[PDB]
Amino acid sequence: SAVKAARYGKDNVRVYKVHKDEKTGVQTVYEMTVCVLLEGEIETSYTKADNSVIVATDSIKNTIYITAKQNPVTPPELFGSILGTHFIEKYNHIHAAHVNIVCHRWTRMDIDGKPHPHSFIRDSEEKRNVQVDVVEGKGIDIKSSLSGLTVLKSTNSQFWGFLRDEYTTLKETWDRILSTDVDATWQWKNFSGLQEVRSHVPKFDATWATAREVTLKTFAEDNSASVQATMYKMAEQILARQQLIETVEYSLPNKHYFEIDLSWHKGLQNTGKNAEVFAPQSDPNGLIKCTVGRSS
Amino acid sequence: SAVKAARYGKDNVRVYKVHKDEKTGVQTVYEMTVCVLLEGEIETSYTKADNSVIVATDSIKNTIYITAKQNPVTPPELFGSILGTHFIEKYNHIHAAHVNIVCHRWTRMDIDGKPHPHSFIRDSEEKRNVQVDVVEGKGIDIKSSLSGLTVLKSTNSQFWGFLRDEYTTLKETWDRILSTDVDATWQWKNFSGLQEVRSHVPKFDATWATAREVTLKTFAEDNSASVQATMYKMAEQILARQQLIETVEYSLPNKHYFEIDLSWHKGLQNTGKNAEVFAPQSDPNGLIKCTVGRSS
Amino acid sequence: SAVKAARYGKDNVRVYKVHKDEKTGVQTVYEMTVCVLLEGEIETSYTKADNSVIVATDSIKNTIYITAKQNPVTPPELFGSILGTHFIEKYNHIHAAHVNIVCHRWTRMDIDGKPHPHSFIRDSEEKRNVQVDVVEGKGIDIKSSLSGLTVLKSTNSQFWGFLRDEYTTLKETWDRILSTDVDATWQWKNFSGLQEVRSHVPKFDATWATAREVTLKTFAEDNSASVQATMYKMAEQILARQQLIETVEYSLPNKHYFEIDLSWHKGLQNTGKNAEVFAPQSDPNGLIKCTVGRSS
Amino acid sequence: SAVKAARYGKDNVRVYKVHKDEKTGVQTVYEMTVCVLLEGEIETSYTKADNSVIVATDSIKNTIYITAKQNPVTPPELFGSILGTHFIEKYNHIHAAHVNIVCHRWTRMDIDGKPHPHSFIRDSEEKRNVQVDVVEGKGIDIKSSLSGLTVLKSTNSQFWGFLRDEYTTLKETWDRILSTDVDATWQWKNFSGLQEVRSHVPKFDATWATAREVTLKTFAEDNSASVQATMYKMAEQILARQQLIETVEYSLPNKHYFEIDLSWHKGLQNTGKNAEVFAPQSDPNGLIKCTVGRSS
Ligand SMILES: O=c1[nH]c(=O)c2nn[nH]c2[nH]1
Ligand SMILES: O=c1[nH]c(=O)c2nn[nH]c2[nH]1
Ligand SMILES: O=c1[nH]c(=O)c2nn[nH]c2[nH]1
Ligand SMILES: O=c1[nH]c(=O)c2nn[nH]c2[nH]1
Ligand SMILES: [Kr]
Ligand SMILES: [Kr]
Ligand SMILES: [Kr]
Ligand SMILES: [Kr]
Ligand SMILES: [Kr]
Ligand SMILES: [Kr]
Ligand SMILES: [Kr]
Ligand SMILES: [Kr]
Ligand SMILES: [Kr]
Ligand SMILES: [Kr]
Ligand SMILES: [Kr]
Ligand SMILES: [Kr]
Ligand code: NA
Ligand code: NA
Ligand code: NA
Ligand code: NA
Repeated sequence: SAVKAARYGKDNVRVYKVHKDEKTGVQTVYEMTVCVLLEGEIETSYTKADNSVIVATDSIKNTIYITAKQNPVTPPELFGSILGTHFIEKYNHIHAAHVNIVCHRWTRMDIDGKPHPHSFIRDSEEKRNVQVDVVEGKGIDIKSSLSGLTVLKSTNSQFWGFLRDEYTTLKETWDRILSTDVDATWQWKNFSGLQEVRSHVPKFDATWATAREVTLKTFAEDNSASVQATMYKMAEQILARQQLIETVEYSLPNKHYFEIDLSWHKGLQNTGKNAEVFAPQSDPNGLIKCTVGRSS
Repeated sequence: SAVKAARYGKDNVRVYKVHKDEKTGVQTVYEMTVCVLLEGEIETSYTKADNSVIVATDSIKNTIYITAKQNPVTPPELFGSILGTHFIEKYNHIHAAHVNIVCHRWTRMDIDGKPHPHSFIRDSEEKRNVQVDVVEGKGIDIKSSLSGLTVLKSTNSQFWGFLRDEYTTLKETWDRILSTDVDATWQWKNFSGLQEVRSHVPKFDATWATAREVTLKTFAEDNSASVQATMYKMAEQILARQQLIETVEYSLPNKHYFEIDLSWHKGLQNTGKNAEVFAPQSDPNGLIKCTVGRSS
Repeated sequence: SAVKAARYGKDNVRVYKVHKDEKTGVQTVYEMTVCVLLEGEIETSYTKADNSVIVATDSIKNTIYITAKQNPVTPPELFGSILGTHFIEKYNHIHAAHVNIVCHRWTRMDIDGKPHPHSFIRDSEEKRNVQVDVVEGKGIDIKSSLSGLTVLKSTNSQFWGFLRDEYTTLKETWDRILSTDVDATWQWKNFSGLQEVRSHVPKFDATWATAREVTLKTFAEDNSASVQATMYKMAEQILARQQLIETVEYSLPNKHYFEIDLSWHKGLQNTGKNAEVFAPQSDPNGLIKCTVGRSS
Repeated sequence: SAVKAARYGKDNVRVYKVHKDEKTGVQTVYEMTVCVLLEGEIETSYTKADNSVIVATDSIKNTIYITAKQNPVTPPELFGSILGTHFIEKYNHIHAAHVNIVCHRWTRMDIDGKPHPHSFIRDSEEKRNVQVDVVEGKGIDIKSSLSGLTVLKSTNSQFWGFLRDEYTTLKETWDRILSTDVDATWQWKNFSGLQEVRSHVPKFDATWATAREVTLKTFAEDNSASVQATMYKMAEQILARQQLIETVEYSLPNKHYFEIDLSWHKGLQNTGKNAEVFAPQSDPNGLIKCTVGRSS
């Protein structure tokens, strides 16, 4: 036998950082969960009990905290790039660092219509994420995403004209509920290293904001033919707005809301145009995925 | 042996309802999870296999949907009261109905600064809940709550002057992080029946909004001596603002954010006044509870 | 305003303990999650910012670990009783201690048919729990439970003869699936204090084993008329077998498995006697509860 | 813009099947969760609102149930292969089917030492899984796995001789707790189609049983130098025992159990040889991964 692939490190490292403006009193907080996995000349830790090649996972955890102390933690694309670059530069035998960051929302509270200097609310479980792959001699591959953005529209969704055969029971509809949890990922052009990531820093927050705005406005305004057709419109608009993105990927559940026929009970009309009360379905769910890139 | 207590019914009944203004095109959505448990002369279903006394749980589920079709689902205090009253009135041998409702957030989207007529976002996992106990001959007992309201303040929290003995290691602090998930419950005066609940309908949404506003403003502005002292201030303000509330209860975790001593590493200063990077603790957590009522 | 009730402490305290027989090499592990909440003359921590009456939650956490070091952690009824008694005896102004323990399974591995001396498997998420209320001058109230015991039987469950009216759609059945997650609680006679709990120590493990055995054998062998009728049989048998139990409570979901009519597809027969493939329903679920005590 | 990748289908399809031996009365149950995602000439559903190329996700769900009615659901490698083959054969324009199956445990109950004919227990949340990729013209790629197998050993784990630099605080240890949740995957040789999968049917259950037995025995008996070194031993043994496996992958968290220094309290000794009480850590966790194949 031989090791064909290996990576190891620390997962689920919770990190908070505060910035304090001593002049204004305004404080700003950042909270994330971090995973760092390393690759390199480590096969003998697996095959020969050679721990000399292991940077302990506990040490990786200490390094995450030290890196957060000494560097900006925002945008997360930069933090990830700094952290991954640290490992491949510090350790000769470490050749790749895989950094995953989940950013948790801490939105400043408005109290009596004024932003509060040091109080925050978790206004949803929506996340901003990065996957940063720092590979010695191959640069830095960044995927940026938003996830857990839960939305519903009560009309202006349709689904008709699909294939009908002996496996088909679904009725065509010209007016349904559409609800999803948005997972949207944009894949950056390969960066040569940390300097090139630093040169694009303003683009990270701006592209996240664009992706979010395009997703919400497209969902709200598209008279949707299908999840497929609506998600493609979001992806093509994000690509048009950031030339430094190669691809946009959506992964969208179709969280079904079923009509309830109540006609058995006193002739109550609760279907088609009279549909008022629905049964949200926990499972199963449609799952629709696309990766969109630029045409030849 | 004998049955000392019994209740049975349907849990985890997901319900959506849409209101459509045909004149403006504006649609409004409501989504909840409902549990209805019945009590009454049902002991023989347990002791004698006598199913004649059972209103099937499936029938209870149908009744929830039919009730939502025929009645307002808001405020949830009213919906619960209607649903519970239905069971004790319809079935001679059913003497109590216990209705628990969790309301899920569907906040109207603003698109290009204008409220969208039929698109919604789940802006957090914060819930609005009710527990409605409809008891034949004893009226309607309502507890209203907000839950899952996750907040953090980065300063203006203290914890000193607590008991110190041979079990104590905790350092006194004059400046810490305070973060919690707010569970706040207000217990209404007993209502004689559904008519009295209907007579107070406007008070339900207003008291929820007051409870939420008092919680946020008190959390943000109190230079907190303890979770205990801050939560008591919230409870006393809500009681002062709604005479139809008998008690206010808070249940608050103290979600600890620990300082990280980095002085072992190149003399980095990250404690006390220099504390910037913290380790959020998933467990354990403080848990602080109060029920506040009006003084003799 | 005034404090009507208050309790505070530490929740989600994870504890592991190992016993090592130095003579045989056999090691035995115990793992739990502990919550301790205290009550007493603590209202001024809430009303006056008086932290002098607070035994810090951090100190409560230290005390749990110290208590586990100095005392047996099994049976959990004893551990809870020791821990709660410690707080009301040590602190004059603490008058009650509420101790909740969840015990996690670590079952010794059999390797090549021989019990391994120091290797363990989590053979399910079933828990053994206690709720121990130690109240100064009123003794020790213990509820013992098993929870998360997930079972299914594929026949020998029925449900017919229930009430049928204009809300009823459910078909009577003489052969269905029954599946549940068992939550069973036995309430002990009040104990005068820790000495009386110690005097009954062997009864705790034996009564848990009896409750589990009665639940499994009754579920497997009862040709069930209803969840109600089967759970009552379990409760009455446990009461008959331990005179030191006052009540037995079950809380049982009816985790529905729905037939799937496939007759629309090539006349496939998959209902009634031909039912082979079913759709397990995640929600809603029946919820059936009983408390059984001894007859007058 | 253009579609670079697309797949869509139904996720979280819960399926139960019962086998009834009419001669012995013995019933056997199977329960799974299924996801089927299709690929093919479907880009115009995304780009042109052309639903004619969509096999509705609802139809995919019906097909899963119909396939379970007409075919064995065990081993899951076979079921997945049948289901995926159905889609690429039935629909000319569908060129790949991605089938993921999670199998839930329903272990026959022993009542008074005899196997019960129709009663079952969920004896843990451990899963048996498959990922079956059926690709028109490229055959069937199967990954088989076990997951959620939670184990702990109380000694005979070590971790010393790792890299020590200015980021390192971890103490070397010659005797620690090791606990993990096992995720083990074996990748089969490519199969040409469904006939070749059928020709290997007995190997699927046998290889799962081998993987499980090797994992447990290796964990229990290895005096472990590291997670890395122990997992490699498991992988090399599974490869040696099934020539039809190309690779074995483990993904293992190191679920840390920390010593608790109690020496501040009455000089209690609870570290090193005297360590009895530990604090299980929920996060962070080490995460160790290997893919092992056969040497050149
Ligand atoms: O938007 C949709 N896409 C699909 O592919 C589909 N299948 N069923 N319903 C559906 N809705
Ligand atoms: O606000 C607090 N209350 C307490 O009771 C406590 N105990 N430790 N820390 C604490 N913080
Ligand atoms: O066992 C059952 N009890 C009930 O009360 C019930 N209601 N629907 N199905 C049921 N099954
Ligand atoms: O088994 C281990 N492997 C590692 O890579 C490691 N790092 N810290 N502790 C560890 N334990
Ligand atoms: Kr952070
Ligand atoms: Kr969408
Ligand atoms: Kr963008
Ligand atoms: Kr609703
Ligand atoms: Kr608070
Ligand atoms: Kr209020
Ligand atoms: Kr323990
Ligand atoms: Kr039961
Ligand atoms: Kr018992
Ligand atoms: Kr199945
Ligand atoms: Kr391991
Ligand atoms: Kr194997
Ligand atoms: Na390197
Ligand atoms: Na009645
Ligand atoms: Na006392
Ligand atoms: Na095809």
